[PDB]
Amino acid sequence: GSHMYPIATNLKVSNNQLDSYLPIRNKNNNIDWQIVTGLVLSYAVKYKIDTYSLEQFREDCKTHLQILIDEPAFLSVLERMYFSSQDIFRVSPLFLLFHAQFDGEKISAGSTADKRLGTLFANLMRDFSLNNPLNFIEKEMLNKLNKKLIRLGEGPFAKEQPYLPYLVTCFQSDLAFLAEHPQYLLQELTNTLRLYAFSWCAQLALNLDNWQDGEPQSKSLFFILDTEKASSERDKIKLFGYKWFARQSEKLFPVLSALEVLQVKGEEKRPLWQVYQDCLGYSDTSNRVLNELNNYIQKFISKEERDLPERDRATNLEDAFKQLLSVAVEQFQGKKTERAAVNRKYINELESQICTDFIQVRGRAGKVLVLNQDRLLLLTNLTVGKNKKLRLHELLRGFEQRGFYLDNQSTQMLVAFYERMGNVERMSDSGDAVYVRKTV
Ligand code: NA
Repeated sequence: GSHMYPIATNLKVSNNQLDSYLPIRNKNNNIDWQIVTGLVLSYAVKYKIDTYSLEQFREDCKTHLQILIDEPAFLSVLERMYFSSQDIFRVSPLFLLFHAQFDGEKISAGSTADKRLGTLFANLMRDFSLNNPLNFIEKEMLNKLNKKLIRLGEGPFAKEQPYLPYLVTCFQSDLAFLAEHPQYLLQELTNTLRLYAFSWCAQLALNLDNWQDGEPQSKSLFFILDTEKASSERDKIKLFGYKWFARQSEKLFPVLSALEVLQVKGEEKRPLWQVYQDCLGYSDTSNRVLNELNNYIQKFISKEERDLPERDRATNLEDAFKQLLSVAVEQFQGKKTERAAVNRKYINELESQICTDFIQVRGRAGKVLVLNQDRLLLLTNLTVGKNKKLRLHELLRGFEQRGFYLDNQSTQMLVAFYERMGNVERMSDSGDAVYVRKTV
């Protein structure tokens, strides 16, 4: 197939590190979600604002308008019309750019976690653009704003080939839908990002082991509505819920840091399933790749290095990768070790900063994955989207595409929730299907 050598030309047995894909590290995960939101919009429209506050824009806008008019009554009214900043934001979500202040090419106030999340979403937005999301006063305000907007250029984020292409499609549809509804964009863009950040990390964890199968698809992760007791014995929740997520989450840092070893310098990063595929299609008569991996693995498990059980070299590429991923995990076994502590911090950070209110306690049943009512409404609106109406099964398939699965019982409770919310065709007529519409 190819003749591009598929992995790093020099494979160092080094300290575990990742520079890609996961948006959290073992510490320093203080996230400014409004900055992240500003960064996302900036990358969507290819503009930024440089060291210039919304406070100052507001003042400059008043001033700008009284240069054009200067009627004492008029000033007093615009003062009142735009005293509340929500009324500036409502004119255009371009105003969210003020949250992501740049200083030259640098993100002025972001933590490095903000930049990491910015990077996740920029790689869900490859080859994606928003057309800028109006009465006569508002148009003058956007005219003043356009004078402040600086072109983004390539921007500050790293390029990473999409690990989960199915979330890309969904994310881009959802951003496009929000852009058509600017008032709803303001209410929900940020929550949409928290939702995607979680689902992306969960779906990643659940697809790590599927590196043999090429391009991944949505994996069954089951959530209850936060309103449910979860007292009866539900198989899907037990087998494919929190405990499945938690088991697979334990491999994020191990597997992704190993993948980091293979990544070719001076090239866009790519996911493990792409790297494997590239290794299979590379025609090397001399088995260069297989030999390099075996050398690395054998050096990895050596006593001077990680000190792991001896094993015969891999005779093929499939078995070489499995070996790489075993040892990648094996080094974190034994609760006592220092590396097992690092992996634990990864889990706690993930659960604290990314999984907020996706997890709850349910008595003796321990932790449980939940969808709270806000997220449920957000999903409903995103999924119905540009449609007037979806059949219930159509809706659930949308939810599933985005990483959210529901058993039959949760689906009953969902429909009941929609009756109260008044966005379902259910008991009030006799129809061919259950139809769900947007609440917005
Ligand atoms: Na009915």
